[PDB]
Amino acid sequence: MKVAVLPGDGIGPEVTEAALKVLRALDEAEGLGLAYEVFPFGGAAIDAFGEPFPEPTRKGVEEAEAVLLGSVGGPKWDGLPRKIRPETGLLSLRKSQDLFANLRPAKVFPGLERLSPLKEEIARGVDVLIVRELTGGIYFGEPRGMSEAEAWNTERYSKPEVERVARVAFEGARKRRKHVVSVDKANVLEVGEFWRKTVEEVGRGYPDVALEHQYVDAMAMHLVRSPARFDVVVTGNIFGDILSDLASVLPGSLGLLPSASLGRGTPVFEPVHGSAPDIAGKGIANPTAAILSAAMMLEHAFGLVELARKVEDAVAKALLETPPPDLGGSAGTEAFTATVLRHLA
Amino acid sequence: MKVAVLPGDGIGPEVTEAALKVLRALDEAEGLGLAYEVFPFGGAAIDAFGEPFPEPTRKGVEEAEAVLLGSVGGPKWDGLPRKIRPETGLLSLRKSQDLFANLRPAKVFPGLERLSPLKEEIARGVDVLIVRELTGGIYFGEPRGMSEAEAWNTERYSKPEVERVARVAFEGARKRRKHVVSVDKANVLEVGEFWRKTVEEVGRGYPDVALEHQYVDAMAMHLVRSPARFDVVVTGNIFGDILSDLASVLPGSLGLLPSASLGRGTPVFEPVHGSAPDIAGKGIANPTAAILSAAMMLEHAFGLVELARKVEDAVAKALLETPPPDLGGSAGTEAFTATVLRHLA
Repeated sequence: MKVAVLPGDGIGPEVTEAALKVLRALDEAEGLGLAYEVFPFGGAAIDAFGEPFPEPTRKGVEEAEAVLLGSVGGPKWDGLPRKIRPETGLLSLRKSQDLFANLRPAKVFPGLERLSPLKEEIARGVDVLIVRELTGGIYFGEPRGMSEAEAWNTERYSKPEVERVARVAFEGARKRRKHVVSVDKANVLEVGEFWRKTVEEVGRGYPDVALEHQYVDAMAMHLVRSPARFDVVVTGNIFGDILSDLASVLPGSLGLLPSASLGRGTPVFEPVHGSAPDIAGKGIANPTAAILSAAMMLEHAFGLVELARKVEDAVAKALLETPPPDLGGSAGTEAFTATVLRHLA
Repeated sequence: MKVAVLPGDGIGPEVTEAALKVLRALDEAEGLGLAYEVFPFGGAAIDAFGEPFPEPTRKGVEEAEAVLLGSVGGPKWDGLPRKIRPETGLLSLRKSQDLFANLRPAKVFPGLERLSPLKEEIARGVDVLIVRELTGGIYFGEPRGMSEAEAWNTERYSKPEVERVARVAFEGARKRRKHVVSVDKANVLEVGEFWRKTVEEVGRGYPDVALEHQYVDAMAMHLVRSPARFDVVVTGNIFGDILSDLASVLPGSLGLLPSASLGRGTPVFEPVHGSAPDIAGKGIANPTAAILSAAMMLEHAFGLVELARKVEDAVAKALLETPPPDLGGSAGTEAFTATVLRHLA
């Protein structure tokens, strides 16, 4: 399995190396035939090549089977031309691979219900995967405009756009608890009804997965009242943008969440947290998100679901045994990693 | 003060009479010059006149200074032509009075943090008022359509639409903690930027109120993480629809929430709960929402803020002293009401 590693800035190199230690560990244990190469990306790239996404890196992601991203950005590059900002290189990466779906999981690990803003009774068992459509919708819809007296934006969706995001959700659900919930506003909007119709049609080719439909406003209530009753949730751009964020607060710590973007090209797996440059090089950076991105990679890029679950149970234990500083512990990056490996056998 | 009372169906007459007992009580205590008359509305109206919103009632709301609504609807009328359904009469009512703003408060009464799905630490102190634009937006935007291959809906807003809803929020904030937060998606949508610009302009005439802007997706996280730090929240139709529902789960019981619709005409105050016909006539119906709608009426329709707060503190105590059956108590409608009156002196 070929993996393109883009460490990035700040704590990127530390947390990414933590994930590689787990991957290499598994490779020796199962002979995965893991082959990887690190490439410049982000600020490091701007400083070394002048562009956040240099061509050798573009070639690297093109030839790779998966991308393990670290963290990009930093105050140092914020005051630069947009076309060359680290954030831009990130957008370019997604375009080059035609990644149309964004996977954002939110789970409350056993024993960590205390961190959730929700009552332990309700926070317990949460394990939801929000699949958000990234390319279409109101964010890119036309016509759009603004004048001194009015403003307009269009929520538009074509059948192919809905069909493809819907497919990654079903395919993604088979790997989990085989239950998908499609969110829309069908009872008021034409786009909603169209979205509902299409997903219901698409589902016919997935008899082993159960499909359910819900209105965005109702789903917002459910995520706070009974988030644990959901598995895979698929929805539009703006709807998925709101819902992903809502669900992300559930665990009570942004530092533990990974994410992935799927499409026609090479998949991208990355931790949701920033680069935290002021902590770079001290150790202490919580590698959880990075290791979980490694797990996401195994599951979605290579189908090694059982191995992904193994790494997941490993970090879960690690969090309780040697809590990272952010969870009130004192275990540095290496310390935490060691514990994870300790449970990877 | 002239009040038009529309009891409605199910528990409507019981809970509305509970609110009237409080109002009449206050009238004797402060000589408010309260004058009211009940009119048919809802199913009762269909059964007696053939239409859910008969003309004598239309004249009644036109001549009244406020409307105290009970509860409409019931399985009995669900299988009827849309034009004559109780739900329709409700829509007609809002149109006749050009009510463009919907006020939906969500508060966790002291001692009742236990019912919230949020941790007591975070549920404590919550008292938010969501002001939602009702007439414009994507729900009514054009062009809109659908074909075998595509679907589109338009989020459109004209300056006057934004200006008016914004004004009820500032005016509504002065009566509370003088802090308004305008929600939008300005960083991505033209409509967002336009909405932000207009509200910022409108705020200039309200120097005594503090204005803050927030992105809908960020606001979704805040309502779960730190809802207590907000006072008045104003936003668009679809955004307010989602946010009102999110905030409504915060208290942990739909039966305690009132609501109001403001505009050019006679204001409408009504409890959010259904008609619960299977309980009609047994007593036991929790009058909290109705009494709180009476309080909302005093505050928004007549400006008697201090009296509204008095009724609010009354029910708050009542909930702890003689909890309604829904809160695990056994106090029936009359019992609960008596306790409220007991604290209204």
